[PDB]
Amino acid sequence: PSNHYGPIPGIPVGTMWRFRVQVSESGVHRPHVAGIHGRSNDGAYSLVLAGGYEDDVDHGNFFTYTGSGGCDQKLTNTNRALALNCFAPINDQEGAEAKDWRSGKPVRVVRNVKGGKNSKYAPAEGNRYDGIYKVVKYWPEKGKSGFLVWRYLLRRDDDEPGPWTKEGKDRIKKLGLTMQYPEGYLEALANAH
Ligand SMILES: O=C(CCCCCCC(=O)Nc1c[nH]c(=O)[nH]c1=O)NO
Repeated sequence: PSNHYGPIPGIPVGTMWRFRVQVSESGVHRPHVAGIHGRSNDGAYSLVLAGGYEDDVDHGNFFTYTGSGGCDQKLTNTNRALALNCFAPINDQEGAEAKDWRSGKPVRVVRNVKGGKNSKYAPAEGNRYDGIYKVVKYWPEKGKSGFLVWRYLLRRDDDEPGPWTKEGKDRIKKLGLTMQYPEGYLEALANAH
């Protein structure tokens, strides 16, 4: 259903879609605009990396991430959902750290092209599912705007190899994974002259 944790059965690491709407219908990331999917009384099930905040670093197996809202950010809505994934008691004043971070709730992570400029791992086209990550720690700090922002550190915890790795490339080749286009899209662009 909508609140399903973990990988979508039948959708392996390395699957690519050209548009966010295809990512929504696959179930990997259900919101078609919002960069994160979750519930404040539950966890976060998926998020997309598409640039956003320049202080975020993306290094493949680990990356930093900045929350949403709002003025100061609050540990509400999806900010709390992502925090609740961290294997630590929720703390909206100083953040928390999971000593046993692999026991936290999984997050499906897709990256989008517009994150390209401060991430060498963003795909050149469309969206790519990169596997399960886990919330290592989260903390509040003063952002570039001068207000408060909630930051997160996540790390990869997936049985399938990262798609950029040699072994992940072999799986993409062996599975036949290719850029998915909506039916008729390429045909409509070519007849438009
Ligand atoms: O870069 C990667 C992929 C390869 C890391 C896999 C094994 C290394 C590791 O297990 N080290 C750990 C250190 N400290 C912890 O607390 N827990 C750990 O599990 N990370 O996802």
